[PDB]
Amino acid sequence: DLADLFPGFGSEWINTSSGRIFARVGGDGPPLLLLHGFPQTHVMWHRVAPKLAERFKVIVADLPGYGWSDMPESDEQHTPYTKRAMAKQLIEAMEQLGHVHFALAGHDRGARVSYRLALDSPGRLSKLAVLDILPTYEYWQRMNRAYALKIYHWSFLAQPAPLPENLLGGDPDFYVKAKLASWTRAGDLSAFDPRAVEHYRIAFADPMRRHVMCEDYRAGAYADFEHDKIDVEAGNKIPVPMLALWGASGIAQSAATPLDVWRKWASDVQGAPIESGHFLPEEAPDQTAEALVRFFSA
Amino acid sequence: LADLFPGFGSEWINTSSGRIFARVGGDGPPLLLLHGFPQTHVMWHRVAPKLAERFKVIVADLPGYGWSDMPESDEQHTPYTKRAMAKQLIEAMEQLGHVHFALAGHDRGARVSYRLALDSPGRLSKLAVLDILPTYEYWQRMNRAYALKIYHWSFLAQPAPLPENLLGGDPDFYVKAKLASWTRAGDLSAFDPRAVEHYRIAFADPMRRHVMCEDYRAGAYADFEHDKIDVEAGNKIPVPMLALWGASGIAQSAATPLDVWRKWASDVQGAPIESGHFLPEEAPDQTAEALVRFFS
Repeated sequence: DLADLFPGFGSEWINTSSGRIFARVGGDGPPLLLLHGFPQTHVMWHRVAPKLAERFKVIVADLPGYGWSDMPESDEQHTPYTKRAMAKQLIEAMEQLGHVHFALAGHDRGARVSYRLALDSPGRLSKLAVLDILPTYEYWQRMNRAYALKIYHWSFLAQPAPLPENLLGGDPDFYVKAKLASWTRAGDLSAFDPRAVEHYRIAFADPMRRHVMCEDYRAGAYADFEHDKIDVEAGNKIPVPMLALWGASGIAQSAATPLDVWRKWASDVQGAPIESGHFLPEEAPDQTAEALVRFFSA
Repeated sequence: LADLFPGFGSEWINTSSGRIFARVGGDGPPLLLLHGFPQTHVMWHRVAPKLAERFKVIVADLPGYGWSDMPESDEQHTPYTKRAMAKQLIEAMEQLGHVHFALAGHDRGARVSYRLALDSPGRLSKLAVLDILPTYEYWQRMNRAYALKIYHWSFLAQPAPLPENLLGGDPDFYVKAKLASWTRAGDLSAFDPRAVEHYRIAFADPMRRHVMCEDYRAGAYADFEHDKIDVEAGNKIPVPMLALWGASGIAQSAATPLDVWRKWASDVQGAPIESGHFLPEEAPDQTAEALVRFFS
């Protein structure tokens, strides 16, 4: 009873070696892959992907393990939910469609996959936009009292299983709603289309989906940080022209000035704040869409 | 619920903020023992009888914990700040005629204890803190490693009712998880099952969990600000003090505890105990030994 929020978009179940990636696919022109983050699914793009689809073949995919994508079984190192792995799996998915070179915009966890993709396999990306993130390394390196309080869930969801899972399972609805709400500008759910919230809530209702989210966060604390650490200590920069968009009241701007940070990671980065909380494409769809269209159309 | 303090009486000590529950036994100089999170006074059940051979031992539930009353909190978590708990415990000791006493605290109770020593050092003959560094030091050393290790310092201090609602998701699991994961063994085998039942029952009460959260909210806000002012004015604890910490405890995950405490205390003695976080229960003999030696 989940709404179809991408009227006119097709649906694809893309097989990869790590499981099927679900995607809505619409538009035509150059391929643009949109990746959501937590605690969301591909439908968070539903307000901007139509605009995007006027100019691009828009592929709106659920991350590995999220939404209707399959859930690779994780391991002690949370390997399939490391951004490196997810990027490789999304690269595979895109190859299934014939897209070996594509534009990529990610938000939140999807943005982490995206900049990791761009570090690991920059030849896959024409351009990269990341929405309301700094690299995982930067969040962890900026993890002082103020920021540990702000993004407590980085520590909490990365606790060994089954601790987050057990607590999240008592009232999953509360938690997904709380995160959605608290990272918006308003502090409530009013930015979101209720039909979109239903998608998030239903995804969150599945204990396996929750586990995957924790795995994602577990990777975010461990391997993802390690991978980032290697690159930043090696001076490895993303060579792909990139856009860093962040919400003026989003999470990234709370750790540090986002463009300063990103210029350390990317040799060709432009940046813009958007008056918005974390959920740029739902809180600020027009502004987001326009920034992405302008960037990817250059 | 077992009586783990045979021969101790049980007193309800009135204060202006509510009743403090305490087991009291022994005779001789008063020694107040304060537990921490997520426990209650019975955490002292293995060490208290040895202390009671030489001291009047008051084994108190912190304000809001165990069987002590829960003062209503406020937007600043005032009653659950260590300053406010210290004040309430001083008042409770005064009700017993104890205006000058020895104090040992573990975890949250040790935070009350050193804040007590900073605020009202005339109240204390000697002080022992078990497996803590000052709250300021945990937050100042906040980084990736410590954020993951003491994630609950950020989690429990999130605004209500988020931790409350989460904790309510599986309270029996959480408290056993807290207890197990901070031990050397990594399971509950160091605890007396009857003590665990005490811990489980207190944590089963949502209002009790709320207070624990209020304590941690205090830990993140007011307690840190109070500590900062002492750091920034150079105030040191002038009370002879013993810092004990588990070789695999929380305190040493942040820094070398004795060198930390030397910054906070003029007269600090220190020793690592072969244990995780729950010194009196994992390492009852070594812990009691050190406390007796120190306080006598």
